[PDB]
Amino acid sequence: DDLSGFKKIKLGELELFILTDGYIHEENLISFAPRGNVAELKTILKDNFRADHYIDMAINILLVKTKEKLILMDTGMGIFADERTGFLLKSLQKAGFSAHDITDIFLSHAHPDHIGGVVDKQNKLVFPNASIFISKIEHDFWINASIKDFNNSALKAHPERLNQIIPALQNILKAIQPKLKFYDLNKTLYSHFNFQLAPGHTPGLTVTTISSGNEKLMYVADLIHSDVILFPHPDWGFSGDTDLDIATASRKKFLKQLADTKARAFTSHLPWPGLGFTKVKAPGFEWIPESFMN
Ligand SMILES: CCCCCC(=O)N[C@@H](CCO)C(=O)O
Ligand SMILES: [Zn+2]
Ligand SMILES: [Zn+2]
Repeated sequence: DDLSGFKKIKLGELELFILTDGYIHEENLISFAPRGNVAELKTILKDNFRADHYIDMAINILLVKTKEKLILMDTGMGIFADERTGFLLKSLQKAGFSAHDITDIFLSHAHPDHIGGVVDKQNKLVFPNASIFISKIEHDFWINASIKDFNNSALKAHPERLNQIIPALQNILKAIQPKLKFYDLNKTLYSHFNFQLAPGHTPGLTVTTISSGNEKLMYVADLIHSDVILFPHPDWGFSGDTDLDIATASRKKFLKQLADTKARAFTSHLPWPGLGFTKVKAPGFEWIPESFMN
């Protein structure tokens, strides 16, 4: 029952470690893709030799070691964990690190499966030496969030879970205020990191490019939640998108860019280790997972 694990890669002179928090087992395929066709969805799963009665979403986290810094990109379910999640720290330890080694956390967005790990059940910081970065748009959205904000979300069907989650997120944002930093979209951070917004999934979802010399890796976080469904059908959307239309536009924008530039991406929820390339297959895309020897 040990779902912890890691994979070391190199990006130029940088050492990167892919970590897992575990996974999400989603059995509601009707709601998975709000603008999709569930019959067609299930057929796509079967055609790729996947189970057709659930989708498993990974929780892949990126650890970047630079000469001066140790950066964690997202933190998993943490205080929201169930039996299948909350394995980040075990994975970090397997990779050879501990929580106090982390100098900076970059939050792609404030959803529970990304921000849950920044605090423990005593509401103390899990990574006591770490600055925690978030986009100001993302931070301010959740501070001010209310039901009307989800008018173009499938989530509006579910007020029960919104009234549970939103206060919890606000409380986490309150707790991390002493370490809280906001991304600067105009500057390179720590020589290797550049940030841009990809709104829709949440209003301030942030996509991070890691660069070393001419080598680049783009962490697209929750831009897309299924390799075999939402690449060919980006307009089918995802249950957790705050605004389905805006999320679809961001999804098409960055997938198109990855394809056009033949650039490698790292993803939060695609199958392990979440690394791969994107091709245009009009009017959609295809994910080509990276191949490894171990
Ligand atoms: C108040 C927002 C709650 C939605 C959280 C969410 O969609 N989390 C996961 C999906 C978990 O089902 C994700 O976006 O990847
Ligand atoms: Zn999310
Ligand atoms: Zn997520």
